[PDB]
Amino acid sequence: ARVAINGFGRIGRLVYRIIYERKNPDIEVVAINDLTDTKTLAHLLKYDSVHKKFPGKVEYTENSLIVDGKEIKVFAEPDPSKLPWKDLGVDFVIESTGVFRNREKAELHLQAGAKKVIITAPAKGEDITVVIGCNEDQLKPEHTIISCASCTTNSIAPIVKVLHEKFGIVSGMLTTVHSYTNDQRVLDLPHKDLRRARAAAVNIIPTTTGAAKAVALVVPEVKGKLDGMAIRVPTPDGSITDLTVLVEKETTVEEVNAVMKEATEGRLKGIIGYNDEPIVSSDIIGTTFSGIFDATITNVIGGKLVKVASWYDNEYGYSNRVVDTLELLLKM
Amino acid sequence: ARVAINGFGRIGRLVYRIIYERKNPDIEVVAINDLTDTKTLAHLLKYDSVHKKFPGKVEYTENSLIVDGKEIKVFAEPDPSKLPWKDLGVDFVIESTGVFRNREKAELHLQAGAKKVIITAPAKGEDITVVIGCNEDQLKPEHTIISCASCTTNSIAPIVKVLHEKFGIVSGMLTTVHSYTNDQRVLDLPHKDLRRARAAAVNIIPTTTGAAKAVALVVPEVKGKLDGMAIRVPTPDGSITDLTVLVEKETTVEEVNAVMKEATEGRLKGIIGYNDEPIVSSDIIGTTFSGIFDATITNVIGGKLVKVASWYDNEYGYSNRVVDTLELLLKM
Amino acid sequence: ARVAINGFGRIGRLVYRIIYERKNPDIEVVAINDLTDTKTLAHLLKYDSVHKKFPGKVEYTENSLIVDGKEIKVFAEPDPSKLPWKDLGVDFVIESTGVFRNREKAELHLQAGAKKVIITAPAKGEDITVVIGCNEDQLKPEHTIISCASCTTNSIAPIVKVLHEKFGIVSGMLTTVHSYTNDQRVLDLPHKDLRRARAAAVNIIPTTTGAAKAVALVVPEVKGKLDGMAIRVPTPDGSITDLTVLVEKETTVEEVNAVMKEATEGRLKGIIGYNDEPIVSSDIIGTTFSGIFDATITNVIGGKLVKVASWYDNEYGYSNRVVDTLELLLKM
Amino acid sequence: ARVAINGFGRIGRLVYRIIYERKNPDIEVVAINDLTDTKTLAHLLKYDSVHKKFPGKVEYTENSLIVDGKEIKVFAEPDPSKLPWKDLGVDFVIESTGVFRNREKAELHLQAGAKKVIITAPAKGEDITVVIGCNEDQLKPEHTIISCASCTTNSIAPIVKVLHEKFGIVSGMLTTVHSYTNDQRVLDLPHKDLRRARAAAVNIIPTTTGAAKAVALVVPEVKGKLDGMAIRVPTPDGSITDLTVLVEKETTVEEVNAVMKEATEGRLKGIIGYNDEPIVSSDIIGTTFSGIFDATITNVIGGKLVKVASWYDNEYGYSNRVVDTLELLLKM
Ligand SMILES: NC(=O)c1ccc[n+]([C@@H]2O[C@H](COP(=O)([O-])OP(=O)(O)OC[C@H]3O[C@@H](n4cnc5c(N)ncnc54)[C@H](O)[C@@H]3O)[C@@H](O)[C@H]2O)c1
Ligand SMILES: NC(=O)c1ccc[n+]([C@@H]2O[C@H](COP(=O)([O-])OP(=O)(O)OC[C@H]3O[C@@H](n4cnc5c(N)ncnc54)[C@H](O)[C@@H]3O)[C@@H](O)[C@H]2O)c1
Ligand SMILES: NC(=O)c1ccc[n+]([C@@H]2O[C@H](COP(=O)([O-])OP(=O)(O)OC[C@H]3O[C@@H](n4cnc5c(N)ncnc54)[C@H](O)[C@@H]3O)[C@@H](O)[C@H]2O)c1
Ligand SMILES: NC(=O)c1ccc[n+]([C@@H]2O[C@H](COP(=O)([O-])OP(=O)(O)OC[C@H]3O[C@@H](n4cnc5c(N)ncnc54)[C@H](O)[C@@H]3O)[C@@H](O)[C@H]2O)c1
Repeated sequence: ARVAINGFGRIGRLVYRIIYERKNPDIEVVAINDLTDTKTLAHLLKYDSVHKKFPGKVEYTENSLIVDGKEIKVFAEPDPSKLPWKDLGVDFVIESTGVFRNREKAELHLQAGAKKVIITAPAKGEDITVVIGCNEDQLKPEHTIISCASCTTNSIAPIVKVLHEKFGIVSGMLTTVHSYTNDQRVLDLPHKDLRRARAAAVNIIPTTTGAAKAVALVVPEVKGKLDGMAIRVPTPDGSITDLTVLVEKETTVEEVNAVMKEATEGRLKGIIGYNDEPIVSSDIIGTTFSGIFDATITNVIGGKLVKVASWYDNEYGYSNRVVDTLELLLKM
Repeated sequence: ARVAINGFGRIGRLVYRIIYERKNPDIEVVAINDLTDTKTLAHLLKYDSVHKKFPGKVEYTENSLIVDGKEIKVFAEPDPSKLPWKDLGVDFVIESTGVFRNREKAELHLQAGAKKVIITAPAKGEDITVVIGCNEDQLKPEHTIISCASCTTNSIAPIVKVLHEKFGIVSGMLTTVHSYTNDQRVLDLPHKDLRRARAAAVNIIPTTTGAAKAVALVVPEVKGKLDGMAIRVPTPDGSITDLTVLVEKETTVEEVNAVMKEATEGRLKGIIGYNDEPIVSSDIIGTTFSGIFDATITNVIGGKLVKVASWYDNEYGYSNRVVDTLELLLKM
Repeated sequence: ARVAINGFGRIGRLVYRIIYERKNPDIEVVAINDLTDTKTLAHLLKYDSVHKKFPGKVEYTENSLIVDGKEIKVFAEPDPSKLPWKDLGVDFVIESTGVFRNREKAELHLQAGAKKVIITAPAKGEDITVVIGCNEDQLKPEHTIISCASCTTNSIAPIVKVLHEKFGIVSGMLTTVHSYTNDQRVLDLPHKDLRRARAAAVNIIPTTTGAAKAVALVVPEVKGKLDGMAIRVPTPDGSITDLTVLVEKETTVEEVNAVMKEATEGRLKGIIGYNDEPIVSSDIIGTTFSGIFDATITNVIGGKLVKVASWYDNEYGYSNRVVDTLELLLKM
Repeated sequence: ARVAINGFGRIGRLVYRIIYERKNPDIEVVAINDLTDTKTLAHLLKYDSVHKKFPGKVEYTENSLIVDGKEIKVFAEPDPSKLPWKDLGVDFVIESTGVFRNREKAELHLQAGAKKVIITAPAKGEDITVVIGCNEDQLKPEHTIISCASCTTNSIAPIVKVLHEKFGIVSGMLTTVHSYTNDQRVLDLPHKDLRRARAAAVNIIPTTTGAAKAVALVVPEVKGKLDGMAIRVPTPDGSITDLTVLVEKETTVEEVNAVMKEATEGRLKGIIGYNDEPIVSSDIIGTTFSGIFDATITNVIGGKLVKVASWYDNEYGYSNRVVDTLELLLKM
């Protein structure tokens, strides 16, 4: 399968690295599109402020990138419809710019010639939002516009599902203490959200989270029961979802932790990790899990109010899931 | 009343500034004790990384500080019992070192000659823990060892009280996204708490909060119902308490916000502020409130699960309360 | 005189706050143009992450800001030629967008009807670059497109003049340890400068400084003898210029300091401050000086190689100079 | 040879991790002494905020660390004279506590039974200060109390030697933009140095550097010609030395670079690296070099005033040199 990445930013670049690291024979990234030159994309791929140096040899010509001797065409076409997908024989497009999340816009890749599109964020009018650990068995070959939801949703949806199935979720609220992203501002600058307009590394910033409504999409049984928010803090990568749910059946920290441990060893293996050590955010950077269930934080008040917490590398854990979904598509 | 400050650190210094700013005729700070020289204390009082320059003229001799022409004796006596309180005619001592929180240790000031001691943190074996907005009408002249609780407790106890009185609190959990303090570490260094041992400005650090058990002390009706934790983040000052409570009577965001607004205008006036603007942490630095109720964050799920959030300048808001308590003592 | 501010960003906003504080009757700010709406501009004017809350009352309508009952029209015109300067009766325009630095662009404001334009950055094709303390006396009424140079130039040029005057300059190099700005990035993102493309708050970033060339524009005598670079670091505001200069006359630390103190009490009074206390960056935020000579850093080796440093609030010290220049055009 | 590490801090821990990575058979680390317990030392060895997880398996008993099945005894003896070096058969001790820098203190390890002591900082009364790339050939078997100087000295001294060699040095000044360290403070707290007393992560802090004097210890020829200072900034690791030097011979940027590249491919191979890409601090974390010559910063004005810069991972580049010195004593 020939793959194309639209938007070689934080997610687009890490998705490429992961693909390069996996060495899957059936996945060939043939093109990369952004709004800049090959020199700049080469440099940004090579050096990373959070994730260290790219393992491979990176070179560039005026029109392409050369990674370990393989040439990848680079374009700077802000309009997806102008992209030579059809000509390049492009099968799947990873939509990671952040601006083409509506079905109408994403559809432009299919018009330009690609078969399926994966939007690396919550979407509007998509065929399906797939969160591995929740509903990847609903994906069908007829789905062309696919969404992988947000990082916070992947960090907690699989956990919400097991808690619901074991104790029954009545009401619930999550708060994600999240690192800043390129959607924020260095210093106070205009932005649609007046809080995200404020200096990123200087403030504790309450704002919104895609997880709020996305979880109900993958775990329908919980629709209308959960809500949430985000508090962006001065860390460049690494987050933690703090979930408080009112459950139906009585429990204990001991039991909640045991069911989770079971899950991470089984159905959730490699998706949700299990931790019982006093770790901090810098310790989870580079992990591939969608979330790491922190057993040292589990708490129950009155047998029914329970707090559970999930750590996650918002950039890396998520990109891994994007590549998994891409592999899912190789099976149809 | 002649007052003495033991521990001229972040809290000790701000308490002095506030006292200096209030210009209360009946409060004379006659001594300051620490573990350093007058030159260093003079400099630290004068320049502050978070709160700006001290308004007054500060000078120093080998044995004292001279603020606007008034001399304040300075000692470097690590043992409170050796302090010349009796001789100096010291009435009230502000215990702000952080190491004399047990009744036995605090009692040393009374042995050295002072009448009453105010511990600026949760205490052990104290006569009374007073949180203004919750139980300042329990303070009696027979109380010599007084505690003002922690900053997080003052940020939320007054709010917890009104919520309980209006809707009835069943179960509840709070999480405080808190700035780092001098109890943490610049870079990974030994500490009793393995998470607080980690680099302060580089990590999202879950840890403990004094508010967890201190709230039940001032609002007895809620004993055994609330629990909580802290997540220290890379900001030098400014915090927010995120409380999620299961309430008895059905409500709405509209109602919860209205009762709070009423309170801030009444009984809680000047203690708990009310906000409905999209502010961030840097905007609350320098406020005197114990907490600022953020109306833009209030949320209710299923008429009974409610989230309320309180902002606070953990250094300044709290020191103001310490001075208020000191004034309370002038009335007996 | 009627004034308009083009680009209500960090500088644009600070210039206005200063104009408002000075209460100069001969200055009426009648228009403000940016690229966003009034609600956003009102919120950004009211709250600041570094400089705290605006002293006045701020309201807004669909097309104007109302500060203390006075109305300022607000436009969102990215093309200066389409601005109604002629109709608004705009005499002077403060060009602080950062994108209209060459004469061809700056002129669009004149074409639109304004009389004089002050660019808050180095320019190309300007009639004069004026650095108060260096060449303000070269300002002629015929000057129509004026530049105030950059903040680093203003922090060190007046000092360079004096030093050259007293000991004669042979060669010199300056390095400014500079707070980050909005020209930088939150996380690794494309930028012309590949170093400024990197995560601003987590890297020590070598880059360029507009003072490398501009110093000679205002102190012609040192033309071809200086050069410099910048090192952007993780602070939101506050910078320091480290100048190492090879002088002609034999000196001593004492004489350089004495010569500078002399200057700051006379000719450079209110422009360059004098310091001899061990202060750090947070201590100089809010200062009106262009630079604060730090006597504690002065060093001379071989009686001829001298080091001097100048602290400065890159946003606020500079904006005061922008407003000073504006006041100069008032007497013409 | 049996080795003991006194002070398992940033350097102590890194020196050990390197020893462990090199797998040198002639080096057996048999003891580790600090001021805390095994559980804390084990946790701090395992997780690192800057350098990531330890590669091996770490366990602990009440009095020892067990790494990959090997046991290291752990002591908590603040007085080196009371350490059982004689009984443990300790040949060499790595003195990394930062408090036993003078000969009188360092000797307590010899009194306790060790043969040779390597201090990881500038010292007083040492037999020799050795900077590999400068004077390692002056190390004699008779040397018993050795110093590896400071990280800044190691980053620039080898370069100073070469430059002096090729163009002759007349005068020079260095300024290192340095990451903060554990000698600093989280928030304003007493310290000998009134500037280092300030909040480490929120200020640009001028302070001292051990390279101001030490460079001459290893390059005697430049004795009395250099001086320097430090500027501590809000980064956890990564530093850069900015050297402005007045040379004797007329040069050009090209020749200085060529001369340095030459050196790094030969004599300084593996000690000083060569760089010509636009890298930032985060890019040099994890490097083994003492300094990385940055060709993109080299500048010469007047054919004689030259600027050169050297990047370095102050913790890790230095520790590799500490272990290299240790390996040198092996051939004696
Ligand atoms: N950063 C995270 O933690 C994270 C995690 C999960 C999902 N996401 C989502 O993935 C998407 C990408 O976010 P990011 O953090 O990588 O952002 P980013 O801003 O670093 O990357 C956006 C990239 O796309 C490019 N781009 C923008 N418009 C373009 C256009 N019209 N055509 C082609 N290229 C264009 C930009 O130049 C940039 O390089 C967003 O929707 C985001 O919400 C981000
Ligand atoms: N910082 C906050 O947000 C905050 C808020 C509320 C309460 N508190 C509490 O107030 C107390 C002080 O904390 P802080 O943040 O001001 O800390 P700090 O570490 O800045 O201040 C402690 C000061 O006391 C001095 N000291 C320590 N031991 C001494 C001794 N034996 N005798 C005399 N002086 C000694 C230290 O030199 C230092 O100057 C702590 O219990 C803390 O928990 C802190
Ligand atoms: N920040 C400092 O320390 C500093 C100091 C001295 C000078 N300057 C200079 O001042 C200028 C502005 O700097 P800043 O730091 O305030 O930047 P900034 O990005 O905060 O502000 C730029 C503002 O102008 C607006 N703008 C951009 N394009 C526009 C257009 N076409 N029409 C109208 N408005 C538009 C943007 O929305 C933004 O609000 C730059 O030239 C900069 O080099 C900055
Ligand atoms: N951090 C760097 O970049 C760097 C680089 C080169 C050299 N150094 C030098 O290395 C030394 C250690 O520096 P660090 O940054 O690792 O500091 P640090 O504070 O992390 O480590 C010091 C360690 O030694 C322990 N210690 C203190 N007193 C002790 C005693 N009496 N007995 C036994 N152990 C004790 C402390 O518990 C701590 O773990 C200092 O001299 C420093 O100047 C630091």
